[PDB]
Amino acid sequence: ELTFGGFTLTREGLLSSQDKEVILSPTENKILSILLMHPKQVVSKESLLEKLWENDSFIDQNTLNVNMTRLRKKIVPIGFDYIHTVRGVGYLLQDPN
Amino acid sequence: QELTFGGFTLTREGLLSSQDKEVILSPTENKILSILLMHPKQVVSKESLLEKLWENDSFIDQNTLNVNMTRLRKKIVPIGFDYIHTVRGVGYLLQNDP
Repeated sequence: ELTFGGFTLTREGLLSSQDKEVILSPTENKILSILLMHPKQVVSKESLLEKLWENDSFIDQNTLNVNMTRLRKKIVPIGFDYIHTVRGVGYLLQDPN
Repeated sequence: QELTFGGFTLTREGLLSSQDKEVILSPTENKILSILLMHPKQVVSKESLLEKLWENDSFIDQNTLNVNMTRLRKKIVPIGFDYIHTVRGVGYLLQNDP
């Protein structure tokens, strides 16, 4: 499993912490997985798309945009507010502490 | 992907796809179907399915299993995966497959 800040992501797409859970689609799962594998690193949109293709998610950039938005809307409510937008660059997974 | 049966493939992330159609399974639905896919053409009792779920990080009870099994079948039967058979009082059976 992938872990970050007390959250665990399972291969089937369960993200959980404490008594909180959300279920991620395969695309949402693969996006979050890539970020969890690169904590505290700025991941450009191009790099994220490349890594998705590496993992058999052959989506385009608008699909990536939509799924990133859906992902964040899903996981912020259970306390995973660690994905930051870097305007014009990409994303950064980082825990303020 | 890798588990496959009856023209369908199940990815680890929960995508069940045929040549024509696909559906996304919840983690519990994924685990249930995976257990049946790993025991094809075998009768799997409810007790056995439950313990195997409990041996793979699930925490549901029998009544929540029934709801999940109904929800699973309502997701996958419409895309042509009608291979889960109920055996009254016994359990479930995954089975040219008919």
